[PDB]
Amino acid sequence: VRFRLDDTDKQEISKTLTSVYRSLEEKGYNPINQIIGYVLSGDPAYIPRYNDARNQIRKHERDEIIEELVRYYLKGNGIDL
Amino acid sequence: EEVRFRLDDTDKQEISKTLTSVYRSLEEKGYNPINQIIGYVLSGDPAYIPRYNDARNQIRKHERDEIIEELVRYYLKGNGIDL
Repeated sequence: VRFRLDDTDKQEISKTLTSVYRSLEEKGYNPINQIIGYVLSGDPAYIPRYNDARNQIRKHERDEIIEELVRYYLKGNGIDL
Repeated sequence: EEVRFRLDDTDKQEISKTLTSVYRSLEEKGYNPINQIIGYVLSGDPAYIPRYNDARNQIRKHERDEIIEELVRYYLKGNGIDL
C-alpha cells in the first residue's frame, strides 16, 4: 500500500481542517487557538503530528487557506462573489 | 433575513461591516478585491486597502490578528466543525 496515493490533487480545505480540529482535540489542545496560530504564522509546528494532522496541513499553502477563509466569510456576510 | 443597522461611531466597529464595505469599495474603484484583502491579511499593512470611501479608515479600526481570529472562527462554526 506504499504506492496507493495515485491522486495528489489537493482535497477540500474543509476536509483537512475537520481532521486537524479532531486531532487537536484528541491531543488535549484548544483546537481553535492552534488553528489561529497556524494561520497567523504559516508554521506547521502549531499542528501536532498525531493522526497525520501536520502532514495534512502541509498539503496546502497558508495563502490558499487564507483565500478560502476570506471568500467563505464574504459570501456568508452578503457578498455575491 | 437580517437588516444591517447604521450605529453611532461610539459603537465598536464590527468586522463584518468593515470587510464587506472594504470589498465593495475595492470593487467599485476597479481593484481586484479578494487579492488586495489577502495582501492585507498576510502583511498587516493597511496600504493594501485604498483610502477611497473610508475603506482604509475602517481596516485601521482592527488589528491583523483580530481579523484572522474572526475569519477562522466564522469558518469553523459555519462548516459545522466546532459543534
